[PDB]
Amino acid sequence: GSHHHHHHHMLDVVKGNLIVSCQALSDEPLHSSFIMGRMAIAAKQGGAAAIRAQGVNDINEIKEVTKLPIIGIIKRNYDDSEIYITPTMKEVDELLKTDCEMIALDATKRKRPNGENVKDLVDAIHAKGRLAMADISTLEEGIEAEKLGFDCVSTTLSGYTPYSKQSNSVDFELLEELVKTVKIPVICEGRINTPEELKKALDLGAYSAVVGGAITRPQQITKRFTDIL
Amino acid sequence: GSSHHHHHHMLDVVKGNLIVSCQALSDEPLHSSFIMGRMAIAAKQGGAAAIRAQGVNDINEIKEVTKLPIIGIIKRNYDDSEIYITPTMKEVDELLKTDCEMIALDATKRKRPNGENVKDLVDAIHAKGRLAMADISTLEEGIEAEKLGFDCVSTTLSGYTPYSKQSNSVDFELLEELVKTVKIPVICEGRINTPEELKKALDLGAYSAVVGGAITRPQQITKRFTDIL
Ligand SMILES: [Cl-]
Ligand SMILES: [Cl-]
Ligand SMILES: [Cl-]
Ligand SMILES: [Cl-]
Repeated sequence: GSHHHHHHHMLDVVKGNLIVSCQALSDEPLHSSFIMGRMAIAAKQGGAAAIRAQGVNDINEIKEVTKLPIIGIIKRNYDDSEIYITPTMKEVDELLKTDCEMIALDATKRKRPNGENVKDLVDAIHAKGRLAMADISTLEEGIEAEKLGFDCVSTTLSGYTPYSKQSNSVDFELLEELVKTVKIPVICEGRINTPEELKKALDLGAYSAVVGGAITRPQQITKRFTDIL
Repeated sequence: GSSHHHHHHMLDVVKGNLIVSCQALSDEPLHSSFIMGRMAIAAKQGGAAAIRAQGVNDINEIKEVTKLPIIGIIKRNYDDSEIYITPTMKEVDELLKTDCEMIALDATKRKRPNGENVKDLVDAIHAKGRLAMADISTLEEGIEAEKLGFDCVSTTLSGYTPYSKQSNSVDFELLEELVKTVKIPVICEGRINTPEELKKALDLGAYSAVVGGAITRPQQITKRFTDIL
């Protein structure tokens, strides 16, 4: 196969810049592709280089209304696994029907639904010429993700697996250690609340960083205000 | 002549608590009454005690979906005044057809459209049993606001009139001077970006405070992140 060549490529475009996660799941007040599209326009207008979004409907809306590069995921619970970020080939194939340039998945050590193997997911993503991002929780998971052929790794799941560091703040140590150790881009994602934390993540050698709720979850932002009173 | 009595009253409800301003004008990405309603629900769920909102459509939606106390305004440009926050009786009457418990208006020293005066607006608001908030820019405007019978004063316009302090951060100086001089509630509003600033406003004697864009304008929030890179 062949296709025409683009001047801009996603990893180059996000380097040194901000990615904004625009997510709102069914139990959140902004659950709506319409609203996530508007959040992404806001993000774009505020200088975001790319968007991370969940679900086919939100991804398609955001692409239409912003034309930004997208990291797409589908979050889905399975009865036979603890993994929920793009757990199986079913979600990969659903995502491949969208135009998102990168697909992120859980690349933890954990058993996937139906006994599926994360290498098969990465290979399917690459077979359609897309990029794969490994959402990890530990240093060793990042190492293995590079070995598996992921295009980049993200610290998304640190603090969201039982055996990873439990914290209410950014996991900067995992960031620094991944930067000591893997060659592929390391993206800092998880609990970035302040511009100072963002700048610190980049200063520590994050290739790029993702800010989510601190921009796109007004409930969370509001609670951070009311908590100090 | 009379009405049933309520247990909860707006000034008591906001005392020591957060008020969230949920506004998106026509040139802003979240412009939509539906969206502002969803933002207000998020704010409510994050602990906001009341909402400040703009326009009859957004006020009515927010009221319907949150049942929170509302500070209502209408922003409208007139060719014969610099004032745009609830400038004339026309806007006051439009607002009085909503259920908003408090109406805020520009209470600066500036000339209003059609040569109208602030006192007449306050009196009309009080004649329908509603509360009036004075958005001011200087200590002297706040002192006059109290004299005119406003129920409370807010520092909303400090730095948004040419004769007031020009600043890109909260005007704590004006807050402190007002608290020590006027007896009615003084509300801190304007450029509150961080929980630490909110806490400081209350610690300096603010009766309550209003946070807007730092919760409900994702473009502005995003720009504060990107500005640091
Ligand atoms: Cl995520
Ligand atoms: Cl939210
Ligand atoms: Cl306002
Ligand atoms: Cl915005």
